Amino acid sequence: GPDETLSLLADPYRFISRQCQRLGANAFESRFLLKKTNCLKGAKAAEIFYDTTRFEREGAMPVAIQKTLLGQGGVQGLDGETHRHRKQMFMGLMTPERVRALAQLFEAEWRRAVPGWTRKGEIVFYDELHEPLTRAVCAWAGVPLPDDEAGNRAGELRALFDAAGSASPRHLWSRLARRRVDAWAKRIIEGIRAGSIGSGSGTAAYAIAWHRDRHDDLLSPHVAAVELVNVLRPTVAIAVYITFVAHALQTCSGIRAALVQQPDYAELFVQEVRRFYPFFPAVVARASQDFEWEGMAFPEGRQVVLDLYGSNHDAATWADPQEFRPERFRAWDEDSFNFIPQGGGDHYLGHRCPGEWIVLAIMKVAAHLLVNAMRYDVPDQDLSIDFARLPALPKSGFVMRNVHIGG
Ligand code: HEM
Ligand SMILES: CCCCCCCCCCCCCCCC(=O)O
Repeated sequence: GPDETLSLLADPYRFISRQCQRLGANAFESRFLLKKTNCLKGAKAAEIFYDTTRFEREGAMPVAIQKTLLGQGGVQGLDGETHRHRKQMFMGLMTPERVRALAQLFEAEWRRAVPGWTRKGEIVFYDELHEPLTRAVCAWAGVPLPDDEAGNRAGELRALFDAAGSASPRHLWSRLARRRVDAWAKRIIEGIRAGSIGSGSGTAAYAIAWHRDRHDDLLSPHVAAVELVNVLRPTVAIAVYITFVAHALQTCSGIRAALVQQPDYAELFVQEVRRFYPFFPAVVARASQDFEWEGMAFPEGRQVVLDLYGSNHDAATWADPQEFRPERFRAWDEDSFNFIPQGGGDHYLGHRCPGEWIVLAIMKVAAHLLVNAMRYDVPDQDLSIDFARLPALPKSGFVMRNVHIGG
């Protein structure tokens, strides 16, 4: 077969589901670079993808991703009891009280940032979200962050996810940002261990700095740094979902009124933003043993990718996936495989995102502020979603004018 890397990079969110549509199947064999790859979509495929007796992650992460988005030595590259033990470290951070604490810090940072937006007269909403998120998450995680460094650190965290997938010098910026953020986070871990930094016992940086592995050993400082960045970075990446919240409010008739007056609506709305909008395209794993599934061969070692966007738009599951309809979540049964914007399966026993509770809480803050507190004008602009960009965004970044919060 031919190499389809270029076709995938040209349409990273939709390539798999479009090919599935042409072939009338939920899976097809392709090739990306040197690797034959089985591409999978839909709930049944997701359930097999999360079977850890058939799939492993070790060695599946490309070097370019290790050098930008994820770092080296983090939980994403682990399998088995080594994985489960490291994953418990992240899961223990996510109590309802701690998630609420982060949401509260974020609301405060957003409110603190508004006067600056008012003074600018016109803002790119996406561009303005990274710093308040950075300030909130650093405070919550026990990471000291001087006021005069917050903007710089927010730009570095942003570069890890926003510039990683850019076929331009921006990718070089992402690589430098990774070197810088790893060094910074390592100084934080070192300071906590030496007693020069007094992060609290319930904070992420404390938990990670003092985590003991399965041999009762502390994580090496670099690995601890990477795991701390695995909390900070994706929290800043919620900027993308917050921008999509503003986009849905602007482009979908009836949503604003429903959010303002119906109190149970916000939970449905945020879930539908996660279902509808492209963000995390797909996940990669490797077959751990020979098997066949639905007439397709999965030889030991076969690279496999699971299409999250395509799964979230599977008409068999959703019936009318092309519409933005928060109401659809009234009928959801909380299946762990059929709605997978941040992965599928079980949080403890697999690689599913431990950040979902944070994401939902922060999205609800955003929805509340954009309809109940923050007044703004939206000038004529190109709001269409850029499906060629990683992460996807409205092409304009969502431009606002005359922003204020006294109204
Ligand atoms: C901003 C939107 C986010 C999206 C779209 C997202 C999506 C994902 C996805 C698709 C995965 C991989 C699932 C897999 O490998 O099977 C993942 C893993 C992960 N996410 Fe998120 N996530 C987000 C936010 C967060 C937040 C706020 C945190 C804060 C702790 C977080 C921490 C992690 C970690 C540590 C993993 C690796 C878990 C593991 O490998 O066991 N994420 N996320
Ligand atoms: C030069 C080729 C590399 C391509 C890199 C593609 C990476 C896709 C990342 C886009 C989604 C970003 C979501 C945030 C992820 C997180 O913070 O863990």
